[PDB]
Amino acid sequence: PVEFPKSLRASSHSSEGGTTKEEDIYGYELLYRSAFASYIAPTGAWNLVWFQAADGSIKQARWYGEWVISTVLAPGKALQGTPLTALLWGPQDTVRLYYLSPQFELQEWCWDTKNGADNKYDGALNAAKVKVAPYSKLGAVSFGGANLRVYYQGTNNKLEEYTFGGGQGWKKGATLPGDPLPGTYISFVNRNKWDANPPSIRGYFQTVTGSLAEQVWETGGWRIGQFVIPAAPFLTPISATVSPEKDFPKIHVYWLSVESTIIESVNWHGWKAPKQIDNISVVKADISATSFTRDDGTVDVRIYGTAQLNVLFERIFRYGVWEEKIHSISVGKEIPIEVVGVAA
Amino acid sequence: PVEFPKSLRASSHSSEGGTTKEEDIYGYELLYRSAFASYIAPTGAWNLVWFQAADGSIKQARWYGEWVISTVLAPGKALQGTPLTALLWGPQDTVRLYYLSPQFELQEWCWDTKNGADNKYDGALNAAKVKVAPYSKLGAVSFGGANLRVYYQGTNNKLEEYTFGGGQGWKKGATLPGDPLPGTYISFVNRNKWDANPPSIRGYFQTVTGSLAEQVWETGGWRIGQFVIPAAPFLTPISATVSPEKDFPKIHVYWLSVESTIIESVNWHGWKAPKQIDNISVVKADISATSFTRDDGTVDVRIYGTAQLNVLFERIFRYGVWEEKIHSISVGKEIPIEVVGVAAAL
Ligand SMILES: CO[C@@H]1O[C@@H](C)[C@@H](O)[C@@H](O)[C@@H]1O
Ligand SMILES: CO[C@@H]1O[C@@H](C)[C@@H](O)[C@@H](O)[C@@H]1O
Ligand SMILES: CO[C@@H]1O[C@@H](C)[C@@H](O)[C@@H](O)[C@@H]1O
Ligand SMILES: CO[C@@H]1O[C@@H](C)[C@@H](O)[C@@H](O)[C@@H]1O
Ligand SMILES: CO[C@@H]1O[C@@H](C)[C@@H](O)[C@@H](O)[C@@H]1O
Ligand SMILES: CO[C@@H]1O[C@@H](C)[C@@H](O)[C@@H](O)[C@@H]1O
Repeated sequence: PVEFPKSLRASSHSSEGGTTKEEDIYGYELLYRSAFASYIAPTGAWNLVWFQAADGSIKQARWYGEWVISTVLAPGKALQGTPLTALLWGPQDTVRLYYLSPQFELQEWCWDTKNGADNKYDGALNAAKVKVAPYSKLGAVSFGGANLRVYYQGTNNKLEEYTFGGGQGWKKGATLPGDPLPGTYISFVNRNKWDANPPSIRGYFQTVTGSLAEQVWETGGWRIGQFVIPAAPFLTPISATVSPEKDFPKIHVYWLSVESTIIESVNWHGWKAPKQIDNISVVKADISATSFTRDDGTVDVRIYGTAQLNVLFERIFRYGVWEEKIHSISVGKEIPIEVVGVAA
Repeated sequence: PVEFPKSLRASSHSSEGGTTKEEDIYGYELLYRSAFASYIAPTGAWNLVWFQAADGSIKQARWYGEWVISTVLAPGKALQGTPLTALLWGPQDTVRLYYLSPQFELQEWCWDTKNGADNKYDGALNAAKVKVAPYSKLGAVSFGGANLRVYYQGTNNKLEEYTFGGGQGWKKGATLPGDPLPGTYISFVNRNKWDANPPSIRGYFQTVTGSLAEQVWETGGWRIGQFVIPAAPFLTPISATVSPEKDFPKIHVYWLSVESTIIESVNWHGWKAPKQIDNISVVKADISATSFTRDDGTVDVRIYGTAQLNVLFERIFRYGVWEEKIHSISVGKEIPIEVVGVAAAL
């Protein structure tokens, strides 16, 4: 068997006090510690997830009655271990996926379906040849339709912005305040509606002290926000999502604890105390959260990431509860392995 | 501060029962979880270590009175996150470094220094365009001078061999027995002297059950060896090295515990019980061990890898003891970060 810390739970079927003996799955055609991007349709009618396969291609999992896997970027287009982040607007007929080339330049994949089209192509961002820090992660928001903002870590480790819209093409945007940890995960959201202008932007990242911090944009410029977590694991994965709950934006910020369990902090008329959403230890690796608002004004959340041993998980917050059944999305060949809990 | 499990020790200055509050170093120009290759000179006169920088280049650290850092492969030569393994013979004037291209093909870097040379160049292996499983690790041994064997994981997850020597060029070699874990770390050693023929080859890897296992080559062919660890962490780093102790090959095999502490098994007139060499938790990431025999008959060991938070460590076994001073080799810009030991999630 493989050995696992006895005090941690590897799966939903692990014993209540930790792992004793169980079977878990190794999906070896998923890149170990793959990045993830995702977007659930604002209607909730379908789901999109993107990930990196072991062969380096970027693939897509789409749920529409059932999960279907496809390849969107051939092997060689993306850095091995590229970050990923996605945009969806129109309200839901135009998709952009951002990633890094093997030369650490920002890249954009475009999928247009407006008016029955089905066009997939390399976006104009590629031609700006924007070199980033080689360990940079990626965030992005959209507003007013096709006004786009891409967030990255520059070669001097500051967080940087690239902008698109209003006929200007891609141009360098703001240099953000704060002192980001080199290689920090980053996640940016827009609290205002996809077709609204101006946006209301929040980004989440880890500072050089290890704390978690917040970027704020409102009319008037960029500011460091009130969201402060004094200590977090080194290079903890971070992902945030926002959707209106009872007509007010509900920000969900997720990161990993020292036990590699998912911690959630909610902003909705103020910040709520952080809370562990479940006590199952995921693989310390990228997570991706997305959300939508139902007809009665409640907000659903999905989180994608890597579970033991190398499985694409989907955690579901629906009708006000985290579902104890954690879904898995098969992306290729798999082998089952016995896992035994071992103490120090 | 950054949070670290309270029951683990992040460095040698951590408190005795685990981490309380301390300062640690993040070297951010070292690729996080870099691969490592290494070789100490058989005379012990100098050390070589290879690693991947954050920008994807492959760099070398060379100790000869002091550490000197150089770049040996420019950005774009290697897969980001490439495995690394090195050979040294002549007894110590010919170096080869194996890595993967961004297209998952075996690549070879050559450094020849015999007779005053300083020649660095791409090897003939590159032109063979050998495609490997994209998560393949790499091992290698040499014998009879320039007879070379490179070990990798094929697309069907079996361990495979490529051969060089005897005027034949690079050719496909054996398919090895056993059922290797996809993406297993692998480490191969030659128990016989560099100029001797036949060799005596041992390889260490992790199986689909999670156990650790051993490949054996002697005259007659390959077989599965008697070294068995029934359970180990998923995709645990593995590194082995061998050097003669009292005219008998002494194999050291290293892997990580669930606490990410380094475990050692020795083979020297039989396998000894596995034992933790120290209780400091390294980053769960590639390690590289090398060894040589002093002219008094005793075997020194060096181990390189990633320590908290991201620094290149050197652990030293010298004159029969693991030295308490665990060195760090700076490879670029660094920032100090405060680390606090934390018991629960919140
Ligand atoms: C029409 O241009 C395409 O769509 C825009 C919204 C941008 O994503 C641009 O980079 C892309 O090439
Ligand atoms: C109006 O200002 C522009 O758009 C805002 C939404 C921000 O992206 C800002 O950095 C940018 O300069
Ligand atoms: C007004 O406060 C700002 O906006 C809120 C929605 C939060 O993002 C808060 O952390 C931030 O400082
Ligand atoms: C002279 O040839 C060089 O040395 C041999 C030992 C091999 O490493 C070969 O691939 C390399 O090109
Ligand atoms: C003589 O046989 C060749 O040399 C041995 C040392 C092994 O490398 C074997 O796989 C190879 O076929
Ligand atoms: C003869 O036995 C073989 O050689 C020994 C040196 C060990 O490597 C052992 O595990 C292996 O089975």
